[PDB]
Amino acid sequence: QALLIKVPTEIVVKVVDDVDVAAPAVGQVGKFDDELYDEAGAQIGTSSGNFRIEYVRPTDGGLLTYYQEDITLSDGVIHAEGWADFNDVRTSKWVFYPATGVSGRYLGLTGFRQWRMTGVRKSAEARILLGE
Amino acid sequence: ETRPQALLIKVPTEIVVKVVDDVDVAAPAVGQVGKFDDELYDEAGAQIGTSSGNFRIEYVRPTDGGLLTYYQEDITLSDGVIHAEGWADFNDVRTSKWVFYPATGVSGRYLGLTGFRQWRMTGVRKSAEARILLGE
Ligand SMILES: C=C1OC(=O)C(C(=O)[C@H](C)C[C@H](C)C(=O)/C=C\CCCCC)=C1OC
Ligand SMILES: C=C1OC(=O)C(C(=O)[C@H](C)C[C@H](C)C(=O)/C=C\CCCCC)=C1OC
Repeated sequence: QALLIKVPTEIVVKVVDDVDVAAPAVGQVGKFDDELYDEAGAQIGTSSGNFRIEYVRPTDGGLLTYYQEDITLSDGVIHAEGWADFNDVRTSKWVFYPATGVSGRYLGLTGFRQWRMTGVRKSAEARILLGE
Repeated sequence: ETRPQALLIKVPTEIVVKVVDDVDVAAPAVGQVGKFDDELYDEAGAQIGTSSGNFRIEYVRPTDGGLLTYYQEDITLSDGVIHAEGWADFNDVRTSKWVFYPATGVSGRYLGLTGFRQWRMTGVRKSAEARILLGE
């Protein structure tokens, strides 16, 4: 009924970007490819995605970025896309956005992709929380 | 099950029992607000809780003209309280699409759980469908 996939290690195996991490700006973009590891560190899949910093939120100066990604797990695909504050990304805080099970065991399931950067341009901790 | 890792609460009928608002649903604008009181029902038509909440339309997103709206509510289920708050696009609210924002268990069964509150309007100023999805 409800499923939690905890991913303590997510590795960024390639990223192409013109993001200035110390000073991000609207218009900056990234395309990335990740590998995902379970709680005892075997491979559970890959993600491929991109993002774009889109606007400055006037309430807090947030640098609102749109992410879109396909997470190919070993027992089904999951699509995730939505908004994140890049000021949270770069200060190692958690972000999240909707995820939709696209096939396999994940057919029918919807919920949320969560992650926090543990290593600039290199690693993240992630969760995938799903229900039916 | 003891100490589930993940937990889904399905709310197929959420009735808005009381709403006070100055929102023009046909042409919404920044500064408009509502306060709402809801009753939550399971698949069997039993009442599982209530919600007390408010919202404010805060800003216009330059991307798409989205009307970004900040929600906040206290959801009292019969077995504990969940707080939830965050951003939703009022264009989605009014065209009956799903919206969501973070949720945090505050007491009872939900203490120490976090996840998301999600809902879709099924009738403006009348009713919605909803899900609370939590993890530990
Ligand atoms: C899922 C990721 O969301 C990210 O933002 C990110 C990145 O690494 C960017 C592609 C590079 C950019 C310069 C950056 O933000 C760097 C640090 C974040 C590290 C990982 C965060 C998940 C992602 O993975 C590639
Ligand atoms: C879960 C709800 O979150 C809402 O925003 C809402 C409402 O009904 C508003 C309080 C009134 C506003 C004028 C409106 O848009 C009315 C309907 C929205 C969708 C229908 C119910 C979700 C909620 O329930 C009270």
